[PDB]
Amino acid sequence: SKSLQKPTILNVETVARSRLFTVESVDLEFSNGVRRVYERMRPTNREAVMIVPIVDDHLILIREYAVGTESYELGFSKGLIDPGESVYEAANRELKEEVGFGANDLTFLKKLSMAPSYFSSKMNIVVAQDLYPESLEGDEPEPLPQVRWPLAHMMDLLEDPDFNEARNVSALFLVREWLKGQGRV
Amino acid sequence: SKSLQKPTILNVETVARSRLFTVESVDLEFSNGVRRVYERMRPTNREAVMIVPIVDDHLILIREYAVGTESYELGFSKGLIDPGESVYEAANRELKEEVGFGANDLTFLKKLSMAPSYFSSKMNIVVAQDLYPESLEGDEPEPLPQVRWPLAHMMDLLEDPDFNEARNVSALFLVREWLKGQGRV
Repeated sequence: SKSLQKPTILNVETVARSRLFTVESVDLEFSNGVRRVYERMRPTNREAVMIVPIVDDHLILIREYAVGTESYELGFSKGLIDPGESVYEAANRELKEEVGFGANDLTFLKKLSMAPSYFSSKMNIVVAQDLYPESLEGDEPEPLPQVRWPLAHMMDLLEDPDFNEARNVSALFLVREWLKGQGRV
Repeated sequence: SKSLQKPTILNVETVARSRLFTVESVDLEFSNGVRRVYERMRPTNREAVMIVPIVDDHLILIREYAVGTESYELGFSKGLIDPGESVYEAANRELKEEVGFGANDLTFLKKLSMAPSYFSSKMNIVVAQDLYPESLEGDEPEPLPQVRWPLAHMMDLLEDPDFNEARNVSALFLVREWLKGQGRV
């Protein structure tokens, strides 16, 4: 039983590079002397933002095609934070490009890591309230159908496999704890 | 006024392959005739399993090195389901290899996807109870320190950045809901 000593990095090499993906090979030497080679996604400081808009006791969810699984996913609007932007700025911009609304009340609820064994990306969860119409051109290939989901039946979302993705589910439970906080359940 | 119509896959092509990563380029034609090229991880039907062992009103968490972030994450044991194994079989085996316990009571709580845009893999969350000592040989380079976390304070885990990752957080909330169900909160 001793302190958690990080393995030491002996070498890093780019093993594969696609247009959007760049995978590195990492040579490690753990504290017990074992040596091993890991493969990961080249670390980035680029963070993500996820917006959870609430309007008349309803959740504004969107339908978006996902090529990974080749199907339509039902969930919260997600986007990248631009260099220089704050979580609030980015959340308001992305809401505007995908949903067509801006929010006067944006609260930053949590920052989640995403599969740290291979990634180093961060996900910021923002709740959007007091909405107003305003559009920005996003780069979407097709329109994103919106779905209004009652807050009183939020939990029913867990019965829809199109929604059951770790980010959405984490956000749904985090938003509900927050709503519990001020009894808007 | 029209139903969703999935894009047609024009062409799939391996664009990059490392020793654990195979990226594909996908040519897509959306319903509106818009054509686009997306990149993704080669789809697999290989599923994952995540075990949440509970012993004396305590959660058995583990500390594991993540090369993506170069740090030790605090969380639940995760592993692959080998071809042929059921969720129960895989959960019991992986618990034995990583923590040294098998379990008489395994419950399959929920299945989730992780960023379906690029990945297809799904994760099965399994709660393990009624443990018995039994150790199997895994592929870990260093032993995984165990942490007993009181169920009376599970929600305190959200205060630890080492644990705040979408899979862990989802698991935490779903297990607490399951616990709520029978009042062992």
